[PDB]
Amino acid sequence: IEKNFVITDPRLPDNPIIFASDGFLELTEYSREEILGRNARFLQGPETDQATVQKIRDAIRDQRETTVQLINYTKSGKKFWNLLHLQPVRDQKGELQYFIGVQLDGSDHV
Ligand SMILES: Cc1cc2nc3c(=O)[nH]c(=O)nc-3n(C[C@H](O)[C@H](O)[C@H](O)COP(=O)(O)O)c2cc1C
Repeated sequence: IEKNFVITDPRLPDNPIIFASDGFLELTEYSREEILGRNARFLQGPETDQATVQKIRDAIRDQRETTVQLINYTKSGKKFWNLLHLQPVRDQKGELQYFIGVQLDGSDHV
């Protein structure tokens, strides 16, 4: 059902994006080559609430699922409310392997 998402590898320095879906590319206006290997915080900007960023950081540290809403920015500077859902992905041994993040732009752009 989920069309905008990325997968990150927390076993690599700074938990970089290793896969971005076409929907994510379309939402954010970036090309794959522009975002593969980067941490997803490039979506954040001036009006992104630091309290919420902290909550994300905590859930990642604790390796648990969370959902937050925060201001993000497309490549051209456009703001949207991202309802962001994060899910840890463990391997067959129960060791953290990836995180999946699903982005939903809850902003009516009519
Ligand atoms: C899988 C995944 C997807 C993420 N997607 C977003 C996102 O869409 N927008 C956003 O602002 N942060 C996103 N983040 C959060 C940032 O990557 C980072 O974890 C957050 O800013 C907290 O860490 P920091 O204080 O080092 O910046 C995502 C994190 C993960 C693991």
